[PDB]
Amino acid sequence: YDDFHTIDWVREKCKDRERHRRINSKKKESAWEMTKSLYDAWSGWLVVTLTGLASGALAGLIDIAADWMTDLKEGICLSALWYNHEQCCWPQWKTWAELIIGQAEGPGSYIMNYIMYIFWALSFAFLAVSLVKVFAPYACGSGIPEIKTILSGFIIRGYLGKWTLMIKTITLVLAVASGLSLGKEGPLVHVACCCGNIFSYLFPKYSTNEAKKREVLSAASAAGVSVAFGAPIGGVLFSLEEVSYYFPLKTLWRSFFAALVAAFVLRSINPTPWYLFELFPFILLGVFGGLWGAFFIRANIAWCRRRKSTKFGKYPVLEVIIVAAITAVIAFPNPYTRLNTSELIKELFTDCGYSAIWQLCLALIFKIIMTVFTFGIKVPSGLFIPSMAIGAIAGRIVGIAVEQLAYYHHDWFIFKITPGLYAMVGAAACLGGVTRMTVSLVVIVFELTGGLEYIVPLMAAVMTSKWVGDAFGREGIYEAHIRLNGYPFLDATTLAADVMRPRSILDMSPFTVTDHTPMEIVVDIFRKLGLRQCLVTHNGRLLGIITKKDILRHMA
Amino acid sequence: YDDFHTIDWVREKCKDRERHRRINSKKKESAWEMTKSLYDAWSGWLVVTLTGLASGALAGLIDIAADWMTDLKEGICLSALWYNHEQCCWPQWKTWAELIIGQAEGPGSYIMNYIMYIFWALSFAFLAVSLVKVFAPYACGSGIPEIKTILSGFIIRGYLGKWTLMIKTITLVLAVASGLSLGKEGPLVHVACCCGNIFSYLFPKYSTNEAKKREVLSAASAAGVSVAFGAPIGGVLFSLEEVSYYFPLKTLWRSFFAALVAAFVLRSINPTPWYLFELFPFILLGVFGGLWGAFFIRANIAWCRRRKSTKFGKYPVLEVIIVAAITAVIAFPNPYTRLNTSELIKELFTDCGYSAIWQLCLALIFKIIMTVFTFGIKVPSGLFIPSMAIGAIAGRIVGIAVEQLAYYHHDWFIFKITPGLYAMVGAAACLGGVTRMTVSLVVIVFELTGGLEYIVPLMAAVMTSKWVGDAFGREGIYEAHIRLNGYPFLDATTLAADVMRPRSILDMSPFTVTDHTPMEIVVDIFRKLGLRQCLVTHNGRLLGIITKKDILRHMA
Ligand SMILES: [Cl-]
Ligand SMILES: [Cl-]
Ligand SMILES: [Cl-]
Ligand SMILES: [Cl-]
Ligand SMILES: [Cl-]
Ligand SMILES: [Cl-]
Repeated sequence: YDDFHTIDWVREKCKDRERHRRINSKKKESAWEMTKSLYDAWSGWLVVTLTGLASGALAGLIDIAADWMTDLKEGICLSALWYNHEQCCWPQWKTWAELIIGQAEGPGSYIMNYIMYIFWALSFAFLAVSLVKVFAPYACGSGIPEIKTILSGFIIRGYLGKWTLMIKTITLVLAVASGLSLGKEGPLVHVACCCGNIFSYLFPKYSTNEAKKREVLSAASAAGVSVAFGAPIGGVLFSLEEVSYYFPLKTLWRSFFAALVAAFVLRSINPTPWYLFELFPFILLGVFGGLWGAFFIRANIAWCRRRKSTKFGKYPVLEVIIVAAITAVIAFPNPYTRLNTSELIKELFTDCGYSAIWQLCLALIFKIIMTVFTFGIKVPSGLFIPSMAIGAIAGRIVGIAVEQLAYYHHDWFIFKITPGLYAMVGAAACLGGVTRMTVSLVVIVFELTGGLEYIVPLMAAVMTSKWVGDAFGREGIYEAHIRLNGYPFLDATTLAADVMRPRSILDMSPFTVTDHTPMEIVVDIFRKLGLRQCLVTHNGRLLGIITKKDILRHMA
Repeated sequence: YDDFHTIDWVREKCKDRERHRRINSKKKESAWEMTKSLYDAWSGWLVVTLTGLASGALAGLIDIAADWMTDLKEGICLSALWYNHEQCCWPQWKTWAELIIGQAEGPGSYIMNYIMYIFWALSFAFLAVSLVKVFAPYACGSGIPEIKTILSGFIIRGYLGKWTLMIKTITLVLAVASGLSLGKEGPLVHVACCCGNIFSYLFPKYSTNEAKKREVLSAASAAGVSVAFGAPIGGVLFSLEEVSYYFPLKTLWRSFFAALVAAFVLRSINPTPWYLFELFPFILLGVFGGLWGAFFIRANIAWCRRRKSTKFGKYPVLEVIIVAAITAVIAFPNPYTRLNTSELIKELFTDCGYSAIWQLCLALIFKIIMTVFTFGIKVPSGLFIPSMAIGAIAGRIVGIAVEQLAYYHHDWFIFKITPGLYAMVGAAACLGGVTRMTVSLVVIVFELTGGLEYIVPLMAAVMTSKWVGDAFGREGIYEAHIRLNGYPFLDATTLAADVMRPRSILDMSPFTVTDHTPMEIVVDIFRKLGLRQCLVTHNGRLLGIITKKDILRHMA
């Protein structure tokens, strides 16, 4: 296959079985051959394990460097120059103003801090876009859409290579620390799959074949979601639901091992009940979640579809610099948009132990705008953590509203409340209303805290979010960005006449369909079997051909 | 399709989609039609839920009645005639000897108790076999093999009906209380699937089609395993791994809801760390588990294959009576085989707070013999709980051996121990060495207690058990009993020439395969697409045919 060509799944199976026959022919001869056979099976298993280990280590390293640089934005701890703001306190911390001006508070100190924050955001974003564009342009974007296309038989050559992995890790640290409204969670699905591909080359079962490396990539997507959220079961379900549609009963256990290994290695790397009357707020958040998703999926796509039909497409670096400058300028004054979005999530998910509503509302509006304008620019811009932050801010605003309403009106028969729970519900609602996921997401949240008492709220909000978000288009953000890039991804009354062109190497087993066959049956054949091209005959006459491209063109 | 014919999966899909088209044609017209569409989707969901509820209620009711009758074997509590031995103590309890003879201990009292125990075992077993043979012969056996064949497109008409369900429930209570070395766990997979089928008839989406009820049966098998072990995730995995091989991403969430609902309703119905040096014992149990399975699968099958080639086949009732008489005669004297096997498991899994080894060894030998001779006779004989009891007795024997060895030799550098953990490990090893399951089983055990500290022992023992049991034949007990009954179950170098016969209703879309096609490709096409018969052409000539029967004969 040449680049950007979908794979003939049947031939992948045939060559796999031919290698099985070759190996098994000599397997029984000598003890070394049985050792080699066990070695091949355990080689599949070490591919899963190495993917898990590397994904965990890279997720941990990205987390550490992202935190350090995000805090470097606004100060430096003179004691040790390798601790962040919340690490050398564990006077010691001196922001840039007193480092230069010498004083703590005052108009001059504030202006100096503001300028330094803007400059550091600009410099980090500029480095991110520079490195990605110059060294590995395949490192931009969340990277899950093309992974779903790759697992669906597509070839993008350098999309999961060494250079894409290196530049995505570096520029994902830099883009997280630049303050852009993006994440390092989906990008970690892409980085986990980059590890999966890079390790598949080690062993001959997967380096030679394309079906087997698609299995390994399923496992790697599971591991990536695990490290992204720290939810091994959640990562397995995320691979199951969104990133793949081929699970031959094995690339579930292998996904689970990858996810568990990655979560454990991530952990190593570190140098109150709700009342029934709250479901109405919880469901409310769900609806908001849905709307968000819907809005986003339209708006963002429009923007991306506009970036390909105007000057922007030729100006990536200027775009990233401008977005980073606007983000930094409008983010600093507000003490909630200044914080790392992950730090804002940790702050908004926790319980306390009018200004808050105003500042949270401003944070919400700013994040909603800047994620629409951010997701897509040429930096490793994930989409889990800013969707969670938008949802969490909305949830906490609703929780504070409930607190005030109950306190001022507790005489109501309804009440006769932990805002952290509202933040969790809103985050799950807004994360499932975009990506259009139902259960994997709820499971990720359940393992994100472990409490079983929040399954009803989370399930209710996530389901409502998906139901409301589907009313504006069934396809999610990661599939609506395939239908935009026009990849040949076959989504999982007409005949074969309507979709047939024309209007030692001889493949001796071409699967044929009669012209009178329903089209839906041919689509089903391609989906279940993954055929690349099927002849269409009339009474056994070499009459026409159908290819995935033809089916897709009919779909479009 | 007539009885005992496998289904053409493609036509099932086609009729399903035709019903979708018909419904959607009128769906948008009036609000009632949209309500009907939502009603159809939620009808699939209420089928899952009703299956879960009925399975939970029947599992609870079977548990209650089985316990009461098992204790009725050996006494009666005069205060209330609806409590068991361990329920009216919660002088009150008078065994048959003091009820009739009037005295408690003495040769006469013991003989009277022994005779009463034997007589009650005989009467319960005789009722079990009588009812099954006279009213519903489809109620015998574990019932999972034919369920795996049914989910694989087979028709057995009355195998999942009202009469099979009623008689399996009644005779499963009676066969559990008769002391036969059998269970009510696998039988509960069959009873859950009987509920699934009986409820599929309620709604028109599933009553009309065969693919859709196969999905419902997947969900029902999940619910049945849930009630059997009280492990909803374990039940979902058991359906995933053993009872089905079609999971279109939906009959996972539906399986999970069925399993959760059934476990919860079952709950409603109720009127120490291990040291590293123990893995060597744990793995040892695993090996034993494996061997057991292997032995059993051969031995039992031989017996079953002998029951079909001798007088036995014409004498079911005499066989059940004789087996029950021998079981009762040899079980009473020993205080461990006298107890309900579930009670023996609850006792062998718990910690204390030379006679024991001898009596546990006698229990083990007796159970190993009587389950080989029992599984198969015409009573609802499950195979989970006696395999677990054999494994638990072996595990506890090993745990006691470890206790004695360490106590008498603690000076050994190895030690410088909870037998309940050994019982758990042995039960899991012996249950996975028979059924050849790896992860579903470990997950069931993990949820059977909830402790995470026992995942390494259980995983090690179960994996070793499967590896050792596969060395004597890959097929498990529930598939080796399909290859005995010869059902057309397509298990998930030659051409189509080698396996082709001869050596408004016109189906207009027959899927041809060229004579030069590899056989493996045709088998794969049948498996992934579930075709019933495929033409085979030479240069588009109506040359020969292949049917599932032909492929199966080829393997046979
Ligand atoms: Cl992307
Ligand atoms: Cl993210
Ligand atoms: Cl993402
Ligand atoms: Cl059976
Ligand atoms: Cl059982
Ligand atoms: Cl069973």
